[PDB]
Amino acid sequence: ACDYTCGSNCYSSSDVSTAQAAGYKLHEDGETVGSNSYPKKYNNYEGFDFSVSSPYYEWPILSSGDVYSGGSPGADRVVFNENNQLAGVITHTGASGNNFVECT
Ligand SMILES: Nc1nc2c(ncn2[C@@H]2O[C@H](CO)[C@@H](O)[C@H]2OP(=O)(O)O)c(=O)[nH]1
Ligand SMILES: [Ca+2]
Repeated sequence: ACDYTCGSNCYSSSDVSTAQAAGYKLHEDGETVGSNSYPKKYNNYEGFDFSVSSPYYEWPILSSGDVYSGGSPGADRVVFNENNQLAGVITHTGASGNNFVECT
């Protein structure tokens, strides 16, 4: 079964955990990856009611299970905070434009 389902993508908790550990580490070293500079601040334009405190950073989670390292980031993102608490998994899939919806 899926712990998080983002459109057609299936993610297990381990998947989220491995992406999140990668995003935070980079967040801590003050480094970026890819043309869209990840991880980056997540602004909450959407106004989702996260259970963890802001500020928020987004990093891509890939359907292949590989850790993002450049090129296409895909539509899925793992959202974490300063304390490395998971806030949520979100996706551009099924969302208009560059908006996001939460993975279910
Ligand atoms: N929609 C949306 N995008 C954000 C937010 N914070 C940063 N972004 C990024 O800014 C762009 C302009 O909205 C979005 O595509 C997204 O980049 P990503 O596509 O690379 O994740 C946010 O709260 N909402
Ligand atoms: Ca997986």
